[PDB]
Amino acid sequence: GLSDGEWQQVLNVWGKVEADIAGHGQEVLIRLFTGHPETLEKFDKFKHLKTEAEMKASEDLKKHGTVVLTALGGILKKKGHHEAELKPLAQSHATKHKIPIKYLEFISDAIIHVLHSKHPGDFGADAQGAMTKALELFRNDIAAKYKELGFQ
Ligand code: HEM
Repeated sequence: GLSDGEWQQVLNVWGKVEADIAGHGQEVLIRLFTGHPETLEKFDKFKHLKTEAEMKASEDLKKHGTVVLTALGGILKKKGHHEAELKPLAQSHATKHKIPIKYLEFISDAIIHVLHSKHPGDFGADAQGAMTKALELFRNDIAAKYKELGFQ
C-alpha cells in the first residue's frame, strides 16, 4: 500500500527508465544473470550466453529487456490497481516458465542496483523507498497467485 506521494516518486523514477527502456532492460537482465546464474537456466533462448560480453552483444536480450520493463511499467502506472495486468504474468510465470518467487526478489533488487548505477546521486533515499515498496507490492500480489496455484 503506497500513498499518493509515494506513487508520485515511483512514476518520477520511472521517467528515467522510459528515456532508455532498452538500455535499462538490458542492464537489469545482465545484473540478474551475472549475479544469479541459475536464473539464466530458465531461459532457453539465453542459456547459450556464457560471458557477459556475449550478453552485452545480444540484441535479443535487449529486446526481451524492453518487453519486461514495458510490462512492469504498465503495472506501475496502475498505482496498485493492477489485478488484470498482473494475473496473466503470475499465471505464465508460475505455470509455463516455472519461476520461483525468489527470482522475482532477485530481479527487484537488480532494478534498484541498476538505477543507482545509471543515475548515481540522482536516485535519492525517498525515491529508493518508494520504488522498493512498489516492487514489494508487485511481488506480494504475485505471491498470492502463486499460493492459489500451489506453486513453489
Ligand atoms: C519484473 C518482473 C518480470 C516481468 C514484468 C516479466 C515479464 C515477462 C513478460 C511480459 C514475458 C512475455 C510474456 C509471458 O510469457 O508472460 C516474460 C517471459 C518470460 N519471463 Fe518474465 N518477467 C519478469 C521476471 C522474470 C524472472 C525473474 C524470470 C526468470 C528468472 C522470468 C522468466 C521469463 C521467461 C523464461 C520467459 C519466457 C522467455 C521466452 O522464451 O520468450 N521472468 N516475462
